[PDB]
Amino acid sequence: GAITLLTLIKTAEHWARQDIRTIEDSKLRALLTLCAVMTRKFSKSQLSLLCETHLRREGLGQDQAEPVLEVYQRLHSDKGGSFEAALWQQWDRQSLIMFITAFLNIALQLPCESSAVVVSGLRTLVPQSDNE
Amino acid sequence: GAITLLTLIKTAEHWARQDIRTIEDSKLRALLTLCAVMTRKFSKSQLSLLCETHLRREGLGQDQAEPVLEVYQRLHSDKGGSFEAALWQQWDRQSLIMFITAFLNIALQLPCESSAVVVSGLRTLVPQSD
Repeated sequence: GAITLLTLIKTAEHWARQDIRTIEDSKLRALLTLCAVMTRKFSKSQLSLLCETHLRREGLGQDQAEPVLEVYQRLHSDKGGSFEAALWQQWDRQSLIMFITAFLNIALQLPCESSAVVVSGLRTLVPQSDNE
Repeated sequence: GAITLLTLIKTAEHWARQDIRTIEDSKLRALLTLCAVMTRKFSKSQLSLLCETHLRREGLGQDQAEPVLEVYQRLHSDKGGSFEAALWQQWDRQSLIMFITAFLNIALQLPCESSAVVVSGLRTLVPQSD
């Protein structure tokens, strides 16, 4: 079946709940692609909030702000898989695993568009949910 | 609360099924924003397929390929709402309504990424469905 937007979301939600510490290299490489693709489903103006949420979840200090943010920025602007393939080659397994698990567990809760889009009418379109 | 990726999907799915022909201007303007935002959830390499699927659903001939593709390309590359606002100003209500309804009814069925991503391992991650 087609890899639709919804299929991506369902894939991210499944893997956010897995312990991927010993997953085979082929699957970990594919999860890096999933994180790259999903980062590009955020508008560029949300990347700073992605980074700050990532830092807070992982208990990182402001020391790690610039590095984490550059990773999200360079995934967002990547072309031809260039930066993605460099991260695979240049990061150790543990860092990649921790970054992937953090991202997948925050990516589905954070707003994916910024305020200029959200506050100018789009919220009047959002349909009713449970409980609610 | 947050306008997450899933919330965007649920909003598109809801409005794809509505008859929007007499919706108030404020909602039609917001649906145009939704279409622009959602176009940017496709990779640039999928825009040609979005255009061709649009043409087939609407019964348009190959004449309208270039204009439909330019619309998708210029929404995809838009900054600061510039092209989006020009579409609102320069298109008649009927054309906008038809384009919005066509897009929302094809966007949730088409692949959002191209082959270089899909065929090199991502498919092995997709979880089981009903």
